[PDB]
Amino acid sequence: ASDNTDAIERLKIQYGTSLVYPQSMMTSHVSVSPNEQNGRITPFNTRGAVAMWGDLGYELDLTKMSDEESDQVVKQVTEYKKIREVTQFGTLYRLKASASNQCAWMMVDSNKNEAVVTVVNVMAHAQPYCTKTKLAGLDPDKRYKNLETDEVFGGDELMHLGFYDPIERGDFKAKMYHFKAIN
Amino acid sequence: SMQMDYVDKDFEVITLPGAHANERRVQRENIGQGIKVFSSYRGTSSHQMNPFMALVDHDTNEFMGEAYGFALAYSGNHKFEVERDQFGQIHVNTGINDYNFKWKLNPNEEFQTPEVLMVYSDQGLNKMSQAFHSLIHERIMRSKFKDQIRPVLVNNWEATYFDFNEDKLKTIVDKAKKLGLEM
Amino acid sequence: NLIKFDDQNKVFHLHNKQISYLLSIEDGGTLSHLYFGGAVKNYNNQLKYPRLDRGFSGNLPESLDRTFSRDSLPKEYSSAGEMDFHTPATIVRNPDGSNALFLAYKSYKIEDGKPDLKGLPHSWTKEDDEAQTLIVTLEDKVSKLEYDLLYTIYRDRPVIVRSVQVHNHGEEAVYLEKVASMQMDYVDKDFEVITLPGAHANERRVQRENIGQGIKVFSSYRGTSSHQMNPFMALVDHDTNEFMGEAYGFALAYSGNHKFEVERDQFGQIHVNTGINDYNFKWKLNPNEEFQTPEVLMVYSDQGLNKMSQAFHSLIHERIMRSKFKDQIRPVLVNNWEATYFDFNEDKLKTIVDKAKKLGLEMFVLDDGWFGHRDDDNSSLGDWKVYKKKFPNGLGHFADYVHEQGLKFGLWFEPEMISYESNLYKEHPDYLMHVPGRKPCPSRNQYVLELGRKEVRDNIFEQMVKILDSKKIDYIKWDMNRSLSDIYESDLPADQQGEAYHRYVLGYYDLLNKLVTRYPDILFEGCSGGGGRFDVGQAYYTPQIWASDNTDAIERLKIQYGTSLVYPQSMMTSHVSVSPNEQNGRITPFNTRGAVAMWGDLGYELDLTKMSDEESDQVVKQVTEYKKIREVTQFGTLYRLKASASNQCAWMMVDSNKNEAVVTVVNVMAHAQPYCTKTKLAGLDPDKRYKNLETDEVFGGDELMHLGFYDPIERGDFKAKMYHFKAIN
Amino acid sequence: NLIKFDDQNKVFHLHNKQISYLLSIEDGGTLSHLYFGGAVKNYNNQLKYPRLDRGFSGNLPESLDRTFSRDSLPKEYSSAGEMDFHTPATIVRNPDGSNALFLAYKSYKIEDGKPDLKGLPHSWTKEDDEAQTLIVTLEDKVSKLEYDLLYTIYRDRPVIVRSVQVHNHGEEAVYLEKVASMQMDYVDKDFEVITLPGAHANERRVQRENIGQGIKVFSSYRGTSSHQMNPFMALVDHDTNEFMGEAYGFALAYSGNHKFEVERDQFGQIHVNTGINDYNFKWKLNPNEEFQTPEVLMVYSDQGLNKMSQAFHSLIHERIMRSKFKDQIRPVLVNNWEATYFDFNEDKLKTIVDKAKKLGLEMFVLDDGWFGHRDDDNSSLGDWKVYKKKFPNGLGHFADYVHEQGLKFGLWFEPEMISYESNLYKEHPDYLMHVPGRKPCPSRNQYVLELGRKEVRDNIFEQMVKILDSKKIDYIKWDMNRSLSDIYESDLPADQQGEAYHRYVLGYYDLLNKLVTRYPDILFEGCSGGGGRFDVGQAYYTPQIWASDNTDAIERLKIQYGTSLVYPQSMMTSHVSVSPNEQNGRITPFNTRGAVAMWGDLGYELDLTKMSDEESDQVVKQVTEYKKIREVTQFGTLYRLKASASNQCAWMMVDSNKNEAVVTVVNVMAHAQPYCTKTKLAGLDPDKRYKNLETDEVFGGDELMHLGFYDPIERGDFKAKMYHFKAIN
Ligand SMILES: [Pt+2]
Ligand SMILES: [Pt+2]
Ligand SMILES: [Pt+2]
Ligand SMILES: [Pt+2]
Ligand SMILES: [Pt+2]
Ligand SMILES: [Pt+2]
Ligand SMILES: [Pt+2]
Ligand SMILES: [Pt+2]
Ligand SMILES: [Pt+2]
Ligand SMILES: [Pt+2]
Ligand SMILES: [Pt+2]
Ligand SMILES: [Pt+2]
Ligand SMILES: [Pt+2]
Ligand SMILES: [Pt+2]
Ligand SMILES: [Pt+2]
Ligand SMILES: [Pt+2]
Ligand SMILES: [Pt+2]
Ligand SMILES: [Pt+2]
Ligand SMILES: [Pt+2]
Ligand SMILES: [Pt+2]
Ligand SMILES: [Pt+2]
Ligand SMILES: [Pt+2]
Ligand SMILES: [Pt+2]
Repeated sequence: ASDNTDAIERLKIQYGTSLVYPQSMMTSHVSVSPNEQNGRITPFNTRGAVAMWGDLGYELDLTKMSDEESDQVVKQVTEYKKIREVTQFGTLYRLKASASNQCAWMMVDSNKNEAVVTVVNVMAHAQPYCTKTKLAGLDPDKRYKNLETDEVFGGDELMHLGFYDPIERGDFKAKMYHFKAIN
Repeated sequence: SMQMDYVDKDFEVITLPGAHANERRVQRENIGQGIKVFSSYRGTSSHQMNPFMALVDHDTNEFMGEAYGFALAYSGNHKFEVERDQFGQIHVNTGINDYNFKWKLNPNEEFQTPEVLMVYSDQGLNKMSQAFHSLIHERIMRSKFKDQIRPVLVNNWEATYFDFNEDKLKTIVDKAKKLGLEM
Repeated sequence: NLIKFDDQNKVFHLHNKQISYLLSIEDGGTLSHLYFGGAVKNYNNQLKYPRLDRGFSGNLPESLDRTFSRDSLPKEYSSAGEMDFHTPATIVRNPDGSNALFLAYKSYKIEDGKPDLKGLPHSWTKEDDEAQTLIVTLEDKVSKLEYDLLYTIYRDRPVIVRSVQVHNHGEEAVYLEKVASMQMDYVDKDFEVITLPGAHANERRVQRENIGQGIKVFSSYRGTSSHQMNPFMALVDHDTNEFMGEAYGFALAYSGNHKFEVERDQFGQIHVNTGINDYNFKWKLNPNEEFQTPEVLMVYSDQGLNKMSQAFHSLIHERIMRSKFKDQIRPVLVNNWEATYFDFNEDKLKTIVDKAKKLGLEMFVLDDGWFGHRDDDNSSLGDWKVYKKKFPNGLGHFADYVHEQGLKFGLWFEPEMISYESNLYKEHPDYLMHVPGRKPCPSRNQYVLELGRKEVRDNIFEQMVKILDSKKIDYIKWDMNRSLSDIYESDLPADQQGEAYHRYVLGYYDLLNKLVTRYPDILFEGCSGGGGRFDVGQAYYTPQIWASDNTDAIERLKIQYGTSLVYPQSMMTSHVSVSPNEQNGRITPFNTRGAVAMWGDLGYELDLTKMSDEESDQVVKQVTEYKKIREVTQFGTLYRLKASASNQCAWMMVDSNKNEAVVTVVNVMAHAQPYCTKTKLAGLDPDKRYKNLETDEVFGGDELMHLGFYDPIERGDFKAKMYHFKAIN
Repeated sequence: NLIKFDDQNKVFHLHNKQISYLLSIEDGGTLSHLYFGGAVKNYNNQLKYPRLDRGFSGNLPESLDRTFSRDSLPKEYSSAGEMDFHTPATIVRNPDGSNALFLAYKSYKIEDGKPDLKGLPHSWTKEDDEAQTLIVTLEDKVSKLEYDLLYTIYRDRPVIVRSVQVHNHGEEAVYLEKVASMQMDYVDKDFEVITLPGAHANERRVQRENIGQGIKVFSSYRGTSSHQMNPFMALVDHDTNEFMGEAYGFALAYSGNHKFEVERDQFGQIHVNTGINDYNFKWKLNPNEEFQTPEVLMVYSDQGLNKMSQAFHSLIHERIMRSKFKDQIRPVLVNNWEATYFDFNEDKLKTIVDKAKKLGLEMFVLDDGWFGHRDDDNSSLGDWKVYKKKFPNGLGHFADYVHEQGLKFGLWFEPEMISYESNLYKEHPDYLMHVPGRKPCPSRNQYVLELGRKEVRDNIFEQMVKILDSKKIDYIKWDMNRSLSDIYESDLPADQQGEAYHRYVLGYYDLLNKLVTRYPDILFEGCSGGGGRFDVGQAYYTPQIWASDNTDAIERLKIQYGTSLVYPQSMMTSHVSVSPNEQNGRITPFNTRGAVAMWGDLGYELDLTKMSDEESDQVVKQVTEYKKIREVTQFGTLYRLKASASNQCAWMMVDSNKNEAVVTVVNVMAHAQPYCTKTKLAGLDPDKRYKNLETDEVFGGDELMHLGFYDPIERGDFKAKMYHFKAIN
């Protein structure tokens, strides 16, 4: 998609790219920090999450990685392998554009049984406004389990009430959600 | 490849300008009397202006409102022209850029233009993008891999640049295997 | 099953197939607002407000938990003295001189239907099964006050209705310096705000603003809902228009002083209050007494302003207006005001009546100047006896004549007012509202009556009964031509003078309710130098209102456009008037004055007498074609199509079965090199086929809505065209 | 001779070389606003308000002329009860219970200089000849109240200062329910309005809005001027910016509840009130008493916001600030708060003192935690005696140590506050502001003192004097860490509880004035959880104020930018803090934190003893360089060049001779593919030649202002660059 592999600048690039092109058609790699192209310092988790929008790769010297990072990779990859059928090939919905201070998107499988959501916060403030993220592409009448929390919400809930984004300190943070329809 | 003329439409136009390491930011403008030109002379479709354009209502967003999408199926010089004329009418051409273009058509020969994909959405940009995504993925892409999960790969470029040889790479291969990478 | 309480999570849920309203009981019994919008089947705590220690946002009494604060929480209500620094919903003055009130959740009840509001207009139910009302009770354990918060939801409307009732259960009196009808707090919403400001002869333009940090106030201190700012407000998404997007409408059912407050705070939250203006408001609530606020109508739309408006139209018309005339077609009338002013007599009237009958007009309204010695606006208000010089044989004689010609008869009154030069002021000087010892300010050289007092109200009521009891008046135009400036009620203790504004309105409601109740077969039309009192509370009594003294076709476009944002079109009257316009001097085609006056209930305000046979015929042609469409134009679903600012204003009405549509398209300025424009319709059935009754061509509803049709190119300014579509078989 | 009265047309004209302010006496002795802006030599009645009969705009008592109306006239002031429906400058409550007031011109005086305001901060003069005050008196003949409106114009400033004094010349008491310091009415002006909203750790972002019909309110109920809305407002043309276009600035010299009201009315006119907030304000004015309002500083700029800000900066610094330190270079100090919080004792501090000396710092300020038994923020407020366990040899021992190391010594107090866990509360529980019978609301787990009571103030004053009389304390940081929530003054009668808010501010000002006058050699730095009380009033007492608890380099950019809108940079303090930043987690270059902190009065707030050699020498460098430029940075004419939304924030200072300029440019976000940017300068002499002291290259003032220079392209977020130019010969 771009020689620019900064997590943050990639947000707008991948966002615009998604305007026309399916996400399976763009590739995104977790690169080093500070970023080689612009010098930005970003969380490893953020680089991962942004790079899971496209086809995930790694472009950095795996042998010069810290144990902390080696296992970060092992985690990212292992989790990506669980969700990539939905992230790579699901109906894509853009939720928030980076100018809002958040960029958020999500993928839903063809049956509306599975959805993967990502929310990225750009700038932090000493005194943050509360934000909600609302979803799209779900079935109003199905019931979805947050696989992390085990709590369950109707598709109508997730589309109308949405949920509070967790308030975190620090620039460039990401959070990811995986919902699955139950019986 | 096509021309389209609207009467009594107050559109804004969305394109995807950018640069190297800075591709495809969404841009959205008013359409004034005169000709707005989005194009490339670079012999490629280019970093600086993607061969795509959308016409939307002033109130259209990601979830609501009408949008016309135009995508040129061509990887060389393109020219998108958007003209509001003396009578308020909006006139749109798209095709191979005419800059240093002059094709000798001899008797009994033919000339085929690239085609342009036109998409109409009645409910926002997401829906529009989604029809491009579907058409591209299902009726344009011919790769046998198009419906296959893409491998989680490691590319050595930002890792070692030219500074590498075989043994250096093998060690990266070994770290890759341990991390769960596929390519 | 419209309203549920979850005693486990302490969440109240009002919902039907359209809307959901969610509120909860937070820490320290604080009533929190969770959500209002599209319906959801369930709630699972996801909107629980985030806990964060926010600098200078203080905490519950005795609490050690700094992460929870009534200054940051989104709430259903608020008061002074609770550690909250938004503009509070309610402010109470205690005997010790403090303004402290701390309301905590006490209990709730869920009832069928909705309770009546004493002394006040309100929406209602026909069948109890059609609505439920949640009443949450908050209390202050110390002063022992109890606030009842009412929430009504109808089964089939996207409407929540709110009001407040305050109860003093203590040993001593307390003063209410402010009690809002509702508060609503939003989180993470970026809204624009729509209001309808104006002036006399210039009512209710649509204004749309961004909301910045601070407090935006829209209000009236005039003692009336007013020409300057209608008691309406909507919060909308930046992208919302007539046809798409979120919109929240708020309509206060009150005719006095209102205050809408929209506040974005330090945390980007949006705080909204609405109720009686607290300007010079101070209600003495004695032990064991109660205070009921006017109610507010809340509409949620998920598809643009037209839909919002229509829900308001339907509610007002079906569940508020009580007039037996509300479902009945309104007479094409002629009013002698602009036509002759005070210049008239029983025999010149008869000539107007005669011309009216010939033009097919259905009613004749007699305007100002028939009573007292009313030869101009400098005397006689308060003397509601026939002016014999002008009706030698008495008014009943003249009314009989009108009825002979086959026309209904209408009469103008201004019962709230009094002139220095009147028999009333000579007999009862103290009936005139002033501050004892201060010369009151005149307005149109008249003054206001102390309607707060029963004896004043009784006097007017009996004068009017003397006129009306023989049932020769079929119609009353109740006018009101000045604001209140000298605020006092002479029979009240000094410490109750803060009750004068609200008492005036209550007294106005009492008197008006009496007359309307006593003469149910009289068509009441409200008036206040135009639409100076055009509100939902007025609808309850009078089914139609004179929209504006401005009768210019072109300026009525935005006045009527704006009015239709809240009020059904059958509630606004519009009259074909003379050109050049009396108010602004504009020159307009007679057909255009017609077309614009057919949006409201058609009438005429021009000297039928001095009229050529040549244009008399245009009037016959207008009246005739109006009788053809008026069932649809008056009561069909209304869709605004284009606003004046576009250089075109367009609107249409569609009947309930979507078989008939009437469309009007008015062009404002002509251009030497004009752009082609198209008009597309709305509210049709995609699968029906409609015949244009003028050309006989037939089009599908899908065609009429997607494709539209070209507006004909015409030379000249201020031009109109009408369309009539009927579904075929 | 700056003030003239033309007794022919009844017009007052205040003028100098820069500005004219015209007001007139209109029909019914109505004080009318004509004009404020660029100076004009004469006036010839060309702004007499047009007469027109406007519907529902009533007229003067006893008047027959309907074309004149206090409801449409642009005025210098207004009250409830005069047939005006704008929001009134003043509302009075009379014994009869009414809110009637009808002010009419009575008399005027002209004095040299300007009067001191009793109990209040205010602008003043050194020489009488530098100002004239016009005082116009208006009277209600019935209530016998007299309103004095003061207007002061300085000979050499684009400023008018207004305030009000109310006199009760009657027999009975009256209540002032609202009294604004000024009202200003514009005709045919399309303004936008700029204010400085914010929150704790997020003060004073610039905000700029359209003005719609209705009332926009910027205010505070917190008992302080507040974090959330600074008491300042500016009206500008749509096209006005930092360098061009007209701007009206309004700054209220008051540190309590303020209310700024901005109303566009039904006739397009813009109506502005400013003064003490009227929320729970009700002042009992007995016979023969007077009431003085704070004054408001009005500035007119014909050429952009910088020029406007510059006139505020000059006036505040030269004719408001009284500190003997106001013209003295401020010390480069280290404050231990973010360094150690409460976790410290004497020896820990001494080591910080030692590191300070080595780094070139000039002052050590001991922050919260040194007193009572203050181990955290849950106790001890009110106990202003040293905490033995931490300073076993007393506080003077430690102060002696700081002085022996060559540093000045500073000390933190929070004189207004009390904890439940204190000896003060155990000995005088009634000193705690609350409404008797109600548990008061905690904030940061503390409560407010009843500062309206002399005996309360005396107690704190005597406590602090014990400590300060040693003269070992060279500097005081006066903090104040919560808003007022429970409004009561236990010594006032019930009917006087509406005086609590304002009395508190009077008490505050009185206590502060006492201390500041008694210790003229102590540098006082104001603070209120950061910039929670950052106003022109405060400036009169404390020559510098801690701008914000937010010490992130990046967020401080917008905070300091907005602050600079009104306040001189020497009046705000900025400290280099740790990274990641304690308040928001942002990671910033050390150099960037320095550069941003050199905009205000430079300090350090981080554990100097835990610094890396790399950083120790960074500090040594910063301090050494700051000491070279601080005369220009602290006291030069300030010019803002770029606002952070551009992705750069840039500013600069120029000395009074235009011989020396210090410029700073900060880039927020980095991009892989950067656009080239130029920075152009301001405030230089076009004809002088300036040397870049870093590069030794020389450029004309014209060059630097017109060509500017390229900003260097750097990778990485949050970078700063600094320039120092000096005129050569
Ligand atoms: Pt993830
Ligand atoms: Pt930000
Ligand atoms: Pt949805
Ligand atoms: Pt939905
Ligand atoms: Pt839904
Ligand atoms: Pt839609
Ligand atoms: Pt739409
Ligand atoms: Pt929905
Ligand atoms: Pt929408
Ligand atoms: Pt035009
Ligand atoms: Pt339709
Ligand atoms: Pt349709
Ligand atoms: Pt359709
Ligand atoms: Pt017609
Ligand atoms: Pt000038
Ligand atoms: Pt200029
Ligand atoms: Pt200008
Ligand atoms: Pt520097
Ligand atoms: Pt950027
Ligand atoms: Pt940023
Ligand atoms: Pt310059
Ligand atoms: Pt210059
Ligand atoms: Pt120049």
